[PDB]
Amino acid sequence: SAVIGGDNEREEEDDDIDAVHSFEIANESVEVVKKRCQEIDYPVLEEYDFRNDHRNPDLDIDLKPSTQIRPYQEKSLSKMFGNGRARSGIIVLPCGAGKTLVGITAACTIKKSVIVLCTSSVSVMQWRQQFLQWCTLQPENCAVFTSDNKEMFQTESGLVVSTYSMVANTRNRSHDSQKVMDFLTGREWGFIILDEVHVVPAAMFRRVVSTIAAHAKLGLTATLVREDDKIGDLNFLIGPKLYEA
DNA sequence: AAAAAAAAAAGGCGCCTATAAAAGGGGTTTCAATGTATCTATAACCAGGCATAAGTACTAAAGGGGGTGGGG
Repeated sequence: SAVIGGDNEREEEDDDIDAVHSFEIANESVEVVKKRCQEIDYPVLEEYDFRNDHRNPDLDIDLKPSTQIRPYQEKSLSKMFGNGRARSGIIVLPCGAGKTLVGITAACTIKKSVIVLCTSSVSVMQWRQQFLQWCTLQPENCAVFTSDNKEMFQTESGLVVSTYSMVANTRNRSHDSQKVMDFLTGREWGFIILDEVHVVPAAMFRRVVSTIAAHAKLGLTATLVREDDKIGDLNFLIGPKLYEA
């Protein structure tokens, strides 16, 4: 019959298509970590029919802010555009560079429910303000999902902003990872933005990505490489540096 | 009994009241509205005392990752 997919606890069950992913011996079903949901894009451009039981995106309005981009910023964005993950991957730029502008552009371009993963709450507030262009921070179009408050909303530069996570009963999206597709989490959001992606390689934080169906992934950072060389894992989950300056 | 001083009283003198009508000047004495220093009720002033709200630093906690040294 028609192809179908569904999300189960940070994994994607698959039916009617052997080609798309990998088969599970234990239970005859194609199963994959949530991160490899993107192969579904194969059906998209193709306009191949499938049923998407897996993704539960928060409803997202088609954003149309106007974001001006200097030339280098456009170049990086375009590199990112090629795969929006393999090509998006991570963008490395100096602090002055205006990576956030690129992020904003991707969010506008993508216009899907988005999750931003940041280290601190302050950065979260900062991002939240920028998100205002799509709809002001006061606007519903922006939300914050953390221990303090849990709001699950759509698109923006990232409609949802959350932190990497901490250790506690309640924490950031890492804790939440099964619950809602983010850079961190399960099946709510299509785009995952990692501000300061270098943090992501933490053994725990990395799960945020794996557990995520979110096809598009962007990591922003001044310095990609880690002393630990943990940075290597990013390519699979997030992507490798498609652009650097 | 007498002389003496002190007292009340008389008679006389002068001026007052009410009557009258009608030509120019200067006097003192009392009373009018419009103002200083001091008073009143008001309005407004400081400094000092107590209660509520905002910001502080403080201690307070738990959660973890990474690197170096020692032992097998």
